[PDB]
Amino acid sequence: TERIRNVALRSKVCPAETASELIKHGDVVGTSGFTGAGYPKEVPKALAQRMEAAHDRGEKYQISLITGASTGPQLDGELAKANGVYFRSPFNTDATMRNRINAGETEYFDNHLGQVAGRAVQGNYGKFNIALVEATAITEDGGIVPTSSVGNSQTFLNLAEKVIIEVNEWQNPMLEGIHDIWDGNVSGVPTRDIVPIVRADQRVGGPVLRVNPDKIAAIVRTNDRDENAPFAAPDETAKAIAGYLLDFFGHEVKQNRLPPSLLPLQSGVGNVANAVLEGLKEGPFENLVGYSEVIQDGMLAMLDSGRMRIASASSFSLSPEAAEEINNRMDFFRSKIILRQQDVSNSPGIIRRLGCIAMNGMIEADIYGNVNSTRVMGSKMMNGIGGSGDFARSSYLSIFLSPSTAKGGKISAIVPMAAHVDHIMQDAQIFVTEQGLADLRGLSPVQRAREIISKCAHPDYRPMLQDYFDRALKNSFGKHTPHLLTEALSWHQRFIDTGTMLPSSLEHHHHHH
Amino acid sequence: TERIRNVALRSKVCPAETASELIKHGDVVGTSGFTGAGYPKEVPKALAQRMEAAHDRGEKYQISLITGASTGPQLDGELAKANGVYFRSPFNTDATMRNRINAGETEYFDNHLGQVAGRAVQGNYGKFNIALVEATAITEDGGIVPTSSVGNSQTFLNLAEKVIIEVNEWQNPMLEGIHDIWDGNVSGVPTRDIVPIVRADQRVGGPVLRVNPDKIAAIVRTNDRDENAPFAAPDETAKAIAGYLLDFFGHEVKQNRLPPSLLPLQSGVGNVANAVLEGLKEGPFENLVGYSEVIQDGMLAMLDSGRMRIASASSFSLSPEAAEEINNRMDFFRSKIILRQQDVSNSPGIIRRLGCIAMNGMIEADIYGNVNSTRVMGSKMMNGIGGSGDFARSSYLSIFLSPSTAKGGKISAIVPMAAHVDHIMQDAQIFVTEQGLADLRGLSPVQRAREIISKCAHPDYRPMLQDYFDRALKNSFGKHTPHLLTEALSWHQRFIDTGTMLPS
Ligand SMILES: *SCCNC(=O)CCNC(=O)[C@H](O)C(C)(C)COP(=O)(O)OP(=O)(O)OC[C@H]1O[C@@H](n2cnc3c(N)ncnc32)[C@H](O)[C@@H]1OP(=O)(O)O
Ligand SMILES: CC(C)(COP(=O)(O)OP(=O)(O)OC[C@H]1O[C@@H](n2cnc3c(N)ncnc32)[C@H](O)[C@@H]1OP(=O)(O)O)[C@@H](O)C(=O)NCCC(=O)NCCS
Ligand SMILES: [Cl-]
Ligand SMILES: [Cl-]
Ligand SMILES: [Cl-]
Ligand SMILES: [Cl-]
Repeated sequence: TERIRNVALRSKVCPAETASELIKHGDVVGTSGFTGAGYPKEVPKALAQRMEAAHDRGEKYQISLITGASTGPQLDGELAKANGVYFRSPFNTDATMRNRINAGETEYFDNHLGQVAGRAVQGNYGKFNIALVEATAITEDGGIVPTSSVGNSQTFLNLAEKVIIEVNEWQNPMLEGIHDIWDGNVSGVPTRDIVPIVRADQRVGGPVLRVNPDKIAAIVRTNDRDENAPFAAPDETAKAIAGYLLDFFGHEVKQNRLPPSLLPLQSGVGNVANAVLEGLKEGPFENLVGYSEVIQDGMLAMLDSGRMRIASASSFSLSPEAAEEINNRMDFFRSKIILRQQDVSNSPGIIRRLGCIAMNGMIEADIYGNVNSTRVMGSKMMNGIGGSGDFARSSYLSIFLSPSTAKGGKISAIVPMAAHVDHIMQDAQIFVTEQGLADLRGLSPVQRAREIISKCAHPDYRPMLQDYFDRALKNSFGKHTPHLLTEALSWHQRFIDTGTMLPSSLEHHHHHH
Repeated sequence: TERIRNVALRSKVCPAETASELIKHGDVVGTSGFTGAGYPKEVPKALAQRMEAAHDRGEKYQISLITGASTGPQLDGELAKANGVYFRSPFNTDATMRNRINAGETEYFDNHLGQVAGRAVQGNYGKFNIALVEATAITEDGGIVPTSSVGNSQTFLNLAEKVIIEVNEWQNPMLEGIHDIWDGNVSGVPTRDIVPIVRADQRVGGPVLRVNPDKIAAIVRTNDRDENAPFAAPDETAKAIAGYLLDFFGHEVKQNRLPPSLLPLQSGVGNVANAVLEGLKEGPFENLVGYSEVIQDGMLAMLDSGRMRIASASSFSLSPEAAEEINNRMDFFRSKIILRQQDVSNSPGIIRRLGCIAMNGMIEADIYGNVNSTRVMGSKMMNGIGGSGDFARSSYLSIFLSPSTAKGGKISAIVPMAAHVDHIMQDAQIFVTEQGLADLRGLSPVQRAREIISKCAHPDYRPMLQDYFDRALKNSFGKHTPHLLTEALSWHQRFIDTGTMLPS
C-alpha cells in the first residue's frame, strides 16, 4: 500500500544523499526521535559521510542537533563518529556522542524534556533551518503521520525553514491513529492555552503533524529499524528494589493514601523499571493507568492482561521481541496507547493534576536526599536530566530507585554530598535500593539522613556515612544541613584517584575506630 | 464596627490563654501568616508562656508548626524562645527560630510554597489538630475574612480537627473583598480541577474562607501589629542591578521577544527587588501586570502611578510608610490587588500559562549557574526556598539577581561550586549583579561559565574563578562540567577558616 497518499508531495521524493545536501554547515536541525524510537535514519547516515569527506579536505561541516530525546546509531552515532555536531540538546544515550560531549567536542545542554519545545519557540537554540522527521505515512491532505514517537516534531515542523520527511516502511501502517497531536498553544507565545487533559486516556487533538507543504523540500523513502534495546532481565538487585516499592504501594493502599488502582504511573526503562512493571502485573492492584514518557515491554504486558487500562507516553521503548509483538497486534494495542507531544506528556500542569507517581533512576543521592541524575564525579555526562525533573517536581509522589552501589561495589550510590544536583531534596520523597526503602515525607534534612543511611545505604558504606554525618553534626558551620566541606567530595576524589570509594586501612579513617 | 457579624459565633469568644489550652503537646498546628503578614499573634504568645512553664516543671510541650510562609516575633519568635517547636515548615525569617533551626533544636523543611497545601492534604505533616487563623471579620453567614495574607489558611481550616480564630481589630476592615478564595480542587485528592485563570486579573472565587462553625473551638479578640518591611532605599549596587535588568527588558522588547507591557511579573522581596520595582515605576513599560507571591512597596507605587494595572499575590509585605499609604486609600488599592491562596499564586500550571517573568534573589551561584537560595556554606539556613522554585522552573524567563559579593567583599557570590543547590542550571537563564548581566540561553555549561565569570563576578574574584575553571578544564574527570573536586568547596572552607574568601 502506498504510504504517500497526497499525490502532489510525491514529486518531492528523492534519494537520502540528495536530501542530506539541503543541510548546510552551521544549520540548526530539529529531528524526530525519542528513546531510540522514530528518529530519522538514512539522511543522517548520508550527512555523516559527506561531513567526514569535507573534514578530510579541511572543510568545516557541523550542525546543531535538537531532538525529542535520545536517538540511535544512525543519527547520534553516525554524526558523532563524523565529529559533525557542534551543539546537541536535550538528551542523548549514544556512546560516541557521549564521548564527544565529555571531550568538549560537542557542546551540550540537557533541558527539561517538557520545556524543550517552549525554549525552541523562544529562540534559545537559534533559528531552525531544517526539520527532519520520520513518518509512517503522509495523508491525502498532506498530514504527516509520525512513527514510534511524537517528541518535539510538531514544534520543529512549525519553526524550521525547510522540512525533510523520511517515510519509513519498516514502521507499521497501523500506527496511524495512535498519536494525539494538538494544535493548541502549549509551548508558544504567552498567554498559553489551558491544556485540558483531565484523564490519561483523553485525546485532545488529531492523528497528524501539520506542516505547510511548501516547506517540504525533500521526502525520502526508507526501510530501517529503530534501536530496540535488548530486554534487561531483572537481576536480584532489581527484584529486591521492586519488592520494597510494591510493598510500599500496598501499604499506602491499606492506609487509604492511594486507591487500589494507584495513580497514573511514570516509569523508566531498564532492569529496575522492568522489575517494577513485572511486580505491578502480579500485585494486588487493578485498573492501572500509565502517564509517562515511554511505553516499555512490561507496559504492553499489562495492557494485554487488562491490569493496565491505558498508557500515555511520547514514545515507545521496546525490545526487539516486544516490537514484534506490537507489530503483529497493532490493531489491539493502538486502542490502548496514546502517543503525545512531549510538551504534553511532560507538562507539569497535567502531571500534577493527574497526580502521577514518578519513579526514576539516579546516579547517586547524598545523605540529605539531593539527587544526581547526570554527572558522574560532577563533571562527566551520562545521559541527561530528561523528563526526570518534569515528573519529580510535579508528581504526587516522587520516588528514586537505584542499586545502593555502582561499579561492582566500588562506588556508593549514597554519598556525603552529591557531586552534581539535578533534583533537590524538595523534589524527592521516597528512596529505594536493594537494602530497603526510605520514606522521607515531612522530614527535615537531618531526619532524611537518618532514614537514607539506615534504610538505603549499603553495609559496606553505612558506617562511613554515619561517621561523616556524626562529625558533621559536631563541626559543621550550621547544623541544619551538616557538612564537612573539607571532605564532602572526598569520596569522589578517592574514586578518581584509586578506582574505589572504599578507604585503605593503610591510612587513618574515622569509622575504623 | 462589630467584627463578629455572625451573632451565634460571638458566644465562642474567649481569652487567648484559654484558647491556647486547646493546643496539646505533639499537636500539628496550621496557621495563617505569609511574609510577616496575617499570622496569629496572641494565642501563640499565651502558648509560649505555658510551654516555658511546663518545661520548667519537666513536662514536654512542643508542636509542629506549619504556616503559609514567614510569620513574626509573636509567633515564630515567642515559640522559638520557649523552645516550643519540634518541627517547622515551610518558611521562616525570625532570628530566634532561625537560631533554633541552625542549632538542630527545631527540625525544619522548606517545601516549595505552592506545594505545601497539597502535601498537607496528603498527610505528610501528619493529622492537623489545630488551625489557628487570623481574621479581619466573621461575616453574618460565618465566612472568615482573611487579613493581610491568604497563604494556606483555607487548607488548614479544611484539615484541622479544631479551629481557633483570632479576630484582629488592628487589621483594616476594608481588607474585606480583596481576597479571592477558590472553591475548587487545587491541592486535594487527584484528579485535581483545572483552575480557570488565564489572566492575572481574573477573580475565580469569593471573599471568605469557609469553615464548618462546629469546628470553631475558640474565637479570640486581638489587637496587634504585623511585621513591616524596611523603609531602607536601594543603594548603588541595587540600582546598577536594576539598570542592567531594565536595559535587558528593553532589548528583549526591541527584538520582539517580549511584549511592550512585558509579561506578568514575579518579584521576591529585598533591596534588589525594590530597586528593580523602583526602576520599573518610571520605566518605559506601561500596563504592567504582577502575578507574584507578595505585594511590596514598589508595586503599590506602580499601581498608584498607573505603570502597573493590577497585582496578584498571596500576601503583603509593606514598609510602615507604605502601609499607612494603602490604609488611607484602601478603596483605590483594593480594586488593583487580588490576594489568592498560595497554592494558586504559586501554581506551576498557572505560572507557565501566563508566561511569568521570575526575578529572585540568591545567596550565591556557581560558575555553571546553579543557584543557592538558602544554605550558607551549605549548612546554615537563611530563610528557605520559598516560592523561588515554583516560579523559576515554571517561568517564561528565570532571572537571578544579587550583589557580586557579600559581607563587605569577604564573600564572592559567584563561586566554583555552590555549597548547596536550590535551582539547577536548567532553572536559571539570566544572572544580574552590579558588574553586569549574563544571558545563558542556549548555552552549554562551559559556555555558561564564560558568561557568568566575565559578566557577573566581582573583579576581586574573577581571576580566581577563571583560574579554577581553566585548571578544571585541563584536569577534570570529565570535561562537560569541569571541576576540581579537591578545591570546589575550598573558598567556602577558606571563609570558615579565615573569615574571607580572599587568599592571604
Ligand atoms: S516569593 C518567591 C521567592 N522566594 C525566595 O526567593 C526565598 C529565598 N530567597 C531569600 O531568602 C533572599 O532572596 C536571599 C537569597 C536571602 C537574598 O536576599 P536579598 O535580596 O535581600 O539580598 P541581601 O544582599 O540583602 O542579603 C540578605 C542576607 O543574606 C546574606 N547573604 C547574601 N548572600 C550571601 C552569601 N553569598 N554568603 C553569605 N551570606 C549572604 C546577607 O549577608 C544578608 O544577611 P544579613 O545578616 O541579614 O545582613
Ligand atoms: C541515572 C541513570 C543513568 C541510571 O540508569 P539505570 O539504567 O537506571 O541504572 P544503571 O545502574 O544501569 O546505571 C547506568 C549507568 O550509570 C552508571 N552509574 C549509575 N550510578 C552510578 C554512580 N553512583 N557512579 C558512577 N556511575 C554510575 C552505571 O555504571 C551505568 O553505566 P554503564 O552503562 O557504563 O554500565 C538513568 O536513570 C538516567 O539517565 N536518568 C536520567 C533520565 C531520566 O531519569 N528520565 C526520566 C523518565 S525515564
Ligand atoms: Cl494547563
Ligand atoms: Cl514533605
Ligand atoms: Cl490548572
Ligand atoms: Cl535554553
